[PDB]
Amino acid sequence: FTLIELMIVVAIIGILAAIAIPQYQNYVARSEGASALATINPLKTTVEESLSRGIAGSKIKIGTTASTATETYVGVEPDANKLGVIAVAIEDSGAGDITFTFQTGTSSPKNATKVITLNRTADGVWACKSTQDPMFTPKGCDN
Amino acid sequence: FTLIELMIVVAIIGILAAIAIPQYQNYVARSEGASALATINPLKTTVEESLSRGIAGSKIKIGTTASTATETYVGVEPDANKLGVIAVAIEDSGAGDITFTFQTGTSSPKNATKVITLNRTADGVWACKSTQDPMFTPKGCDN
Amino acid sequence: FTLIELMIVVAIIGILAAIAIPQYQNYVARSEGASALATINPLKTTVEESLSRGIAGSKIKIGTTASTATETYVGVEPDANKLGVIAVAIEDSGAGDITFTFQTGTSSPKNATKVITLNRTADGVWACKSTQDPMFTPKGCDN
Amino acid sequence: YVGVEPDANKLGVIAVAIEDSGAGDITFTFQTGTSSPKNATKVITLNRTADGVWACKSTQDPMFTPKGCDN
Repeated sequence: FTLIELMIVVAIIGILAAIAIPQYQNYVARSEGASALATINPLKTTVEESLSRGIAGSKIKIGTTASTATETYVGVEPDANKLGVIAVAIEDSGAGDITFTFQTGTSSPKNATKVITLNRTADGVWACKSTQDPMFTPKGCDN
Repeated sequence: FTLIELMIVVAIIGILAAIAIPQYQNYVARSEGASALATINPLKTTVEESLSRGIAGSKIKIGTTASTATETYVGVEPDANKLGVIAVAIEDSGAGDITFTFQTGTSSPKNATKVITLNRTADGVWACKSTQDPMFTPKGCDN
Repeated sequence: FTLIELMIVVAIIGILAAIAIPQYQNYVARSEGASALATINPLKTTVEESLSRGIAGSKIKIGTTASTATETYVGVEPDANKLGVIAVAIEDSGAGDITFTFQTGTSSPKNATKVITLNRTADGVWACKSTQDPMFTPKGCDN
Repeated sequence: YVGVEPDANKLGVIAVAIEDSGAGDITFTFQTGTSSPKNATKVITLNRTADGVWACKSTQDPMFTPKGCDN
């Protein structure tokens, strides 16, 4: 062994120890929101079916407790998605809101304690809102 | 040659022979599970299609033996993924379970002999479970 | 200067001239295959899109000659990767094969003149094969 | 099979024995017929825990132990 090889190796080590690293948080922050809505959107179909068939609101709940000719139970647990929690509460007058609240022990720091919501007016119009940042909100709701 | 250069080279060799090395097993242990579910999830689409079209269960199998107007064969071999083996067995009553068992001759030591499963209730609800550690289980199932 | 220092230096030189060197060929032989498949896998998406949209096979080629409403040209040159050459030839009946042939003037000696292939059956099943050694074949194909 | 003989280095002998559970230890034992008197019959070792942590130890004197292990 000589000093030339060792010095060249030391120099190449320092050269390699210079690669830059860009940001990688917005990607996950957007992927979380792209999944939350994709998971909590289909419930509108069951809500509309239950409201148009004949049964009134309130009885519409979540979980996995079978179904009957009076109450409706969509086949998803309130904590099926480990990213957050889902909550539904349809009033007797048809108006209601299905909300998804991000959990702090699973979701990302930016999307922590944030809430998305889909509301149904009394006449029968579906709107949606969220509390996340503008760049992280999906391309289907406001803020 | 002198003793100064040789001693400096020997000292620099010992200095370089001190770089620490962190852990690198959890990465592969999690990547294996992230691929297992991603590979064995899409079969639910074919299962639901076969159960809703008209054909009964049981006949639903795996492999590559073409298809007809009675039996269904999803286009994947039982050992397509070298990490483990897939097994499906839908009962005549619709209830069934698609399982993925990790092999010992390919999978990692931690994820060896572990089994993931996706079950379909009689009424028509999809659940999933696994036997891996909590930190290695994907963010879509329990333990 | 004395003889003690010179003899000690000569002895330390011989001592240092005894470091062993392990093998380092399998690493590159496996890295080449890990890159070949990673580069030539995504073409299946474009193949399936072109076969399901409406246009027939044959017209599907490679290079960079723009696109139109009849022919498809995936944005990669036949020699984009300097490790080998890519070749696609989809038949009119949908069946085809995308192959990657390693070049002798760039690839390693072990992975020289070897060929990987991804075939599409007539019914619509994707299989893959290779001609490399068992230990160098990726964990997604046979031999 | 790593491409090195168990006695490639004439200063000592190498020994590896990885258990089925992943835990193992790679050791280097200095020989008396080649190594120096001070570094005679001494053993260096690199151990791998079950979870996956690499540690190293030696039995040489403090001043002779390299700057990457304990004693």
